[PDB]
Amino acid sequence: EPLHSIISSTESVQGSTSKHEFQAETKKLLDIVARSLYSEKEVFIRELISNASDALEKLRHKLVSDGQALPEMEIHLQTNAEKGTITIQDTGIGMTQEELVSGVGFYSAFMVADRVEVYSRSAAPGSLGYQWLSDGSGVFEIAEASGVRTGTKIIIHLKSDCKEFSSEARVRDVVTKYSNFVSFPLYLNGRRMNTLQAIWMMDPKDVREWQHEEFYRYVAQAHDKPRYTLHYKTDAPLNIRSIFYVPDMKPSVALYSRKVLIQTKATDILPKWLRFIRGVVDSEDIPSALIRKLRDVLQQRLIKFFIDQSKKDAEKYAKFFEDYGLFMREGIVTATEQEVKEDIAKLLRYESSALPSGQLTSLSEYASRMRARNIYYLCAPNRHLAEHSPYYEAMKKKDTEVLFCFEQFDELTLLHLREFDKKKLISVET
Ligand SMILES: COc1c(C)cnc(Cn2cnc3c(Cl)nc(N)nc32)c1C
Repeated sequence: EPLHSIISSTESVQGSTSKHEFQAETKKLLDIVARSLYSEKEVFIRELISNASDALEKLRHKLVSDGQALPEMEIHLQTNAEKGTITIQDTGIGMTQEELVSGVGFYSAFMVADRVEVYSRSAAPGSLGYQWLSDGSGVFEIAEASGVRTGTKIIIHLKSDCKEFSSEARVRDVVTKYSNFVSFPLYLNGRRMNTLQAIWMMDPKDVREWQHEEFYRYVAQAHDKPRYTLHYKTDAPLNIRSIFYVPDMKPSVALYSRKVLIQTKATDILPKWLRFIRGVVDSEDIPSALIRKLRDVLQQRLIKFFIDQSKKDAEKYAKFFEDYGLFMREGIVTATEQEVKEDIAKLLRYESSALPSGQLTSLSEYASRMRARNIYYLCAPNRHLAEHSPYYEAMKKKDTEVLFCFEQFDELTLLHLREFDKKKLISVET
């Protein structure tokens, strides 16, 4: 496909640049970001793009609010080999003189640059354009520039061992690494980059199956379909935009922040027993501490979800328990103190003496058909042998209901559980 160029030197400076010493706080901050902080250095590409989005949205918003039309709202990257530069321009809202004089991920630029050169023109009516110059140490210069398009153009003059970010290939890799889901069109050297839609940001109402399937296949790198889907948004405990998938196939969740990738392989935002879940979690509250915060609410709502699933459909949950009950048992055993154990145990389903043999039941359901109070269960090789066990018959005219485990790990699980809400766990062999 033919090329889309919106990057050229249309800017000039007529007068002199006013030199300006940076505030004590902000130098310290600046080469904290440039020297101390980010592990990966590539992420500057990620942060600038992030800014490039924000501005753009606030352009759209304003315009859409005022009721006036929309210009070409795009993000562009260009790499120059001989000049050793990388440039990112966005046609979003701009920057007043004030803002310039006074996004912070921006400073990550100086991780890779020996000098940074910015041109910016506010979208505000009548706004003038400006040139901003810095070498990354306490001093920057500001001129009034002309031929600055509305939006912001950032030119990075790369360091020596940082010039790898001048090759279209490398930059392409970084871009598709952290930014397949950027909301506005993104071009590298004239060529469109991303195509994927952050459907997790949408209204759960508005995403249909075909999509959820697409995304499922992307983040799970799978070819089956999600047997289960949970689109969870919340603003109360923490900021969360997430989607969770349970595969058709029998036997990881990516962590994004504002449609931007933080960690693809992020197995700390969910309990180890919920590792069979696929999908995405997006939280603004993210740079191990808070991840704990997050993960806890994630676990509780996923438990909630599967409980609701048992109710909304019994048989499909039966197959789900057959294929994924391993993780639930393991997670019950692993859980440190009781409350969590019981919570996860609300997901277990087993046969009953009363129920027709095939039919299943949670401990919860067992506790209602009860008389006010104790559990009873039994590992036996099958139903036949179980309800023919003299221990069960012993339990004929005591008019008591007993659960049937047919595998040792089931009974070991019920044993470890010790008890479940105000009733205690005991086999009919004691
Ligand atoms: C000139 O350099 C900056 C200074 C000194 C402080 N913050 C920002 C980030 N930033 C603030 N508003 C921005 C908009 Cl509208 N767009 C972009 N891409 N970055 C912005 C930039 C780029």
